[PDB]
Amino acid sequence: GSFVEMVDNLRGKSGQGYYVEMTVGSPPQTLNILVDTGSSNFAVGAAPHPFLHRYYQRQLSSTYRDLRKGVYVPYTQGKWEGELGTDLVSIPHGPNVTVRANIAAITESDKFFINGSNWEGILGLAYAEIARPDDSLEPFFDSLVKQTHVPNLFSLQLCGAGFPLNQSEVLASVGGSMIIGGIDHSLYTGSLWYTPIRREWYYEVIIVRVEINGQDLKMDCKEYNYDKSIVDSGTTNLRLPKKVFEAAVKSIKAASSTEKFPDGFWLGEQLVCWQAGTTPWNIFPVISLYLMGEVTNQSFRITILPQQYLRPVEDVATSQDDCYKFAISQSSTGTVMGAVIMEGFYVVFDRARKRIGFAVSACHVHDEFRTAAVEGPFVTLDMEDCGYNI
Ligand SMILES: CCCN(CCC)C(=O)c1cc(C)cc(C(=O)N[C@@H](Cc2cc(F)cc(F)c2)[C@H](O)[C@H]2C[C@@H](Cc3ccccc3)CCN2)c1
Repeated sequence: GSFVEMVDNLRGKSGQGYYVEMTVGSPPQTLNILVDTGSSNFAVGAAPHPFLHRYYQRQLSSTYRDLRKGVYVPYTQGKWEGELGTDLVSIPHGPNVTVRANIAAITESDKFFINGSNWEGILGLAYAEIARPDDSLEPFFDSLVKQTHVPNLFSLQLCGAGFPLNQSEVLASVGGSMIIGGIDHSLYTGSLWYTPIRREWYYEVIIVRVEINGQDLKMDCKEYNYDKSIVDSGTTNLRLPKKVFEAAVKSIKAASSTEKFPDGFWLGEQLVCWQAGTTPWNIFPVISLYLMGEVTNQSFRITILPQQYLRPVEDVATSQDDCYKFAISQSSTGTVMGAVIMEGFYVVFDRARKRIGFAVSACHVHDEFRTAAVEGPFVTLDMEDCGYNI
């Protein structure tokens, strides 16, 4: 591991998001910031809010510059409105550099901030094409690269605990690593496999085959990427296109048929509980997603365990049972490889080479009988036809 200063710099959990500490302004104002590969705006609370115990105070920064422009960002979830400006930004446990970046000062929000998440802003790591108001508002990472010698690459190790973290525990626990400008080899086991970034807007990829316990879901591969497939640390669940979700759930139910679960469970709404330590991991199937490789006609697969797709939650009675929610949801906007999927892997966002790498995470949760995997190569034909065109 060659980036010790950035190892273990993340905190949080899949259900509330993973955040990194950052400073804004002069003198520096410390804020916790949501790491989001699914959007492209850097924004921070800048006014009192019931869920914020701190916020960006522009009048206290000598380096604050007002852009005299409003900004509106609607996510799938919530939304916020703010005021554009620029200021000096640093990452304490990151590259030892300070850059001038665009910052949206959040003045109004709805269903955006999360009670108890301990974060006060968001770091959109995707491309300018999806930045608001438009692509002229340079994303933070683009600024970082243009202004310094930091390599145009970052990598994420999101670490799920495999069990519930109470409010005090989640504040003291290491939630992962964001390596800015490199790849730290102590964060994964095995080899890194790369899939092409199809287009530079979201981190878009192409899925070419899906298996549930080795059984081919057998859908036209174009269905898996309808209307796109993205890697998104800012969304908890693995979200699948309506038709794919319906097929996947039918197959996961069939594989786990020795136990009957209520419809509310499969809807990702209600928790299921087992007596302490008795969770029947073995009755649930592994899920394999095959991704386009960098070599013509070649693919590789990433395999996740139910320890990734079943999300640990505290029992509504705080008892001693081990409880979970089904972390796979239907989508109307394409496949979203969310945080619960990223928890099984070390993910390399290699912007410079327009590719995303996957390797088994040194912190993925598993059991003595099964482990997550990244395996290849597989001969796969016509993978370009798996991509959706509007
Ligand atoms: C329930 C609260 C959020 N949450 C738990 C904690 C992560 C989720 O699992 C979740 C669920 C759904 C259905 C959507 C999003 C969602 O919209 N996430 C976005 C980031 C986010 C995190 C939060 F923490 C609260 C929020 F407002 C928002 C992400 O950028 C998402 C936005 C999408 C819409 C978009 C497109 C282009 C540009 C901007 C936004 C595109 C895919 N990425 C997030």
